[PDB]
Amino acid sequence: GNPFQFYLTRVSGVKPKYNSGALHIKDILSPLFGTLVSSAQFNYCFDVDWLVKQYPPEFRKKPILLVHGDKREAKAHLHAQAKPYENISLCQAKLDIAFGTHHTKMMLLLYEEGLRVVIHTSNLIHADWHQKTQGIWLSPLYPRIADGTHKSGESPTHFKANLISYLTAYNAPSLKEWIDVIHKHDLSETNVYLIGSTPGRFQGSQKDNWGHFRLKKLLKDHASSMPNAESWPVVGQFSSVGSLGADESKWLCSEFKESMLTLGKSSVPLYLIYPSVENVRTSLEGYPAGGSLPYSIQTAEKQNWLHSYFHKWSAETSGRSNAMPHIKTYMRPSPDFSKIAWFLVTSANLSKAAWGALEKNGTQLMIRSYELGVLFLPSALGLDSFKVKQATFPVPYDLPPELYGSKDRPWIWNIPYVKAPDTHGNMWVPS
Amino acid sequence: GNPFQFYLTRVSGVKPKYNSGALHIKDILSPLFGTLVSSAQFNYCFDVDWLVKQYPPEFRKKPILLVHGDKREAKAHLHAQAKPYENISLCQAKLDIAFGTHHTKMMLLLYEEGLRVVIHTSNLIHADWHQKTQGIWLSPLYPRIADGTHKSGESPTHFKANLISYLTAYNAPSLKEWIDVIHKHDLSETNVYLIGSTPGRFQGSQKDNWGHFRLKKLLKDHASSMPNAESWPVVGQFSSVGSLGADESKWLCSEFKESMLTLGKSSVPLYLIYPSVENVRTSLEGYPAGGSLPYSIQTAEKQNWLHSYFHKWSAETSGRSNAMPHIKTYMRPSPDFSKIAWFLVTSANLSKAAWGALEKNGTQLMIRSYELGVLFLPSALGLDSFKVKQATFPVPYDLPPELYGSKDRPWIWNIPYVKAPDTHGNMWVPS
DNA sequence: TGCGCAGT
DNA sequence: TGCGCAGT
Repeated sequence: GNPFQFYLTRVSGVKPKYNSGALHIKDILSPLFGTLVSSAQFNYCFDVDWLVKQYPPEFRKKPILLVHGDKREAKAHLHAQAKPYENISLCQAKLDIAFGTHHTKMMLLLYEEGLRVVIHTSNLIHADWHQKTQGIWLSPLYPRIADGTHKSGESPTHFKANLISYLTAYNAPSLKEWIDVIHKHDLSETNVYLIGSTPGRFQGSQKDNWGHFRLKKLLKDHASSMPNAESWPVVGQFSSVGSLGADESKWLCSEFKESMLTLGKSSVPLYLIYPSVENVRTSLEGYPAGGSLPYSIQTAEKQNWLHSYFHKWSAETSGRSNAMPHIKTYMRPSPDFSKIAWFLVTSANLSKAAWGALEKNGTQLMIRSYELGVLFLPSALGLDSFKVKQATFPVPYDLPPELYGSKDRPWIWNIPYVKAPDTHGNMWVPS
Repeated sequence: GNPFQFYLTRVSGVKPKYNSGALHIKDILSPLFGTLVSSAQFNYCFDVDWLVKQYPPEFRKKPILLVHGDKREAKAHLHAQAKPYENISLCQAKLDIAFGTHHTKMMLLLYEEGLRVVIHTSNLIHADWHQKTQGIWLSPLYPRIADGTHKSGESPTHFKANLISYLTAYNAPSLKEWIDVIHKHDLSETNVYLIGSTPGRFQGSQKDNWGHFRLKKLLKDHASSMPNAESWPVVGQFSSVGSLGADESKWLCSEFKESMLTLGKSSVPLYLIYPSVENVRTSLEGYPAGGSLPYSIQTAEKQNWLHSYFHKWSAETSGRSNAMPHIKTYMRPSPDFSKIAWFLVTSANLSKAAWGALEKNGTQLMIRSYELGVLFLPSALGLDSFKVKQATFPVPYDLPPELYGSKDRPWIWNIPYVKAPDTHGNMWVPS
């Protein structure tokens, strides 16, 4: 019981001092953490054979529910993958808005001794846990509420109700079982706030339930303004970039940064962290790290204005400068970067699909995707701010963020790079 | 028989030396120009009572066809206006693409002694012929082809066929009669090229039939490149402005200026002439000239980039600096403005609706509106260029065009101007 | 799939 | 009305 329960995944090919205190998926599903009865795996991509092999032998026949958003042929492929294992069910989360994804990454782990909730950033495929920087939040072991005891099991941060609303929004019968399981467990120790996105169009007070308006509300109610508030940068850090509009006022600096700079009841610097071509080239994977950084040329050339916000991936602090980011984080550092007002780890990349965007003249928040993250607020630990670990929050990358040099360019996955070979002597030719 | 047959309308309140050689509608429908049998009036707005009173008493019972594009209630109002006059029919030109207008202004004037075609810029309402600068082209009197003579009646410029294709595109039975009438007349003297727009989506070689691609083709085939071609500005001059896109490369400088700078088989300066607020304020009409310059704030604030092309209305040359422009013109002056490579007078304002814009990756030219204009090419008079009248072409405004001062702003019809009174002591409050 | 857009 | 748009 350190306060944050924030971990990185294990990286192959770094010194083992950068992997001590890091978690592989195998560690997470270990018998150490409890005697497993069943599980639910919420994700975007699955390699089903690999996933089963991550569970310990004693636990491989226990019911697994996969919660995915694939349709049609993808769906049929995933069903086919799952066919060999009788213990495995599937739940297709409904995606009624186009270009939506079931992007949330979460494990519900039901044990004989209680319940664990893991919220993280990694797809259920080998490459996502191999040589990338990913983030993980581990809930405590939530004990079961005794049969005749009447308690809510709720925390000051309202995690239990907030999780249940997130699950309730799917409308899925196989998730009813998980909702009932959460109901019977005591989640009162939880010291983080849940930030979910769910697909839809939301009006009035429901705008606050999801996406970046949910973050805004949490910050309004549970953080407080700082003297010189103006000067506390916002830092966003992500692996995919959506179509953000013709200029910054369309969404980024207008409705996204607004929500993010809220504190209690604008020239706030915005630093955006996204790997350069050069970062990808010299990575542990080389150019094929690029396959998980899907910023397409067509999107990029609409929005060249964006790339002057862009800063290098740099992670000397966690030995992970060459372990390309699939983690997404957002945070509110002080101007000197020695402390932070809050920290969010989430599945949500820098997209309107993920965070939400306003339609019909401000009356309506549209969200295409399922997302999930956890907000770390000083107030939930009786503090005003966290010191950055150089009590103190473990920021996985270096501060302050360093601006792309003038020869740098963002990684764009679907053009060739044939001038300089990568780490493994290779070029990149999408095809 | 001066070569151009290009006239301005009569302006009330200027010295009569600026109205000698100018034409009122009454002059155009005069018995002087022939003994009228019937007529067709192509236009956008009609005041039917006023129009009938423009025809001489002897000619008021002769068949008039009105060719309009009104639907629904507008249509019913125009039908009601026309009700009292048994000699008057109507033809509704089909407008299958939204935000299209039947904007063409043309009179077909059938006489006992032959046929006249008038192509011009004025709506058939009193205010359009009162104190505005408008343009008129008068065809010669085309004699009838004798019954057993076999001649085409065509000109070197292909006017007759080109007019007939324009009329044929309406698909209107009441226009069949006019097509047959044009067929029986000799139009061989015509020394101008017809430039039409008609509504639709046009592919392949049909892209060249209409709008700005029609202008491009004419310029390719019948003008020739100039030494220093690069440096001959393009001048556009209009009374309405459409939505041209988020920046200049979207249409204006990409496909519109391209068509306009074509000469035979880019840093070409583009000068756009459009009345400032100050031009409208001190006009003969004052702020109500604004009612015919319908550039709305919503369109303007999307495209502030445009307004650095904007130049004042100035017309000392024709005594018409205070007679606000409803004429539209485009032309190709030399760098010193002493001569021009060509001149176009037309109904088409600075809009994609009018000129056309490419859809589906360059394969398709979409046009919303009916338009019509006449192109004056030196080659059709055996010349290489026209000297500007200061043989020589009568440019109705001053050269070179003068840039908006830094306190000037474009006229925008639907915001208030309440700081400085106009010519008649009034303010402007749309409402 | 449904939003936002487009005249004189 | 029909075009262009929008994910990881």
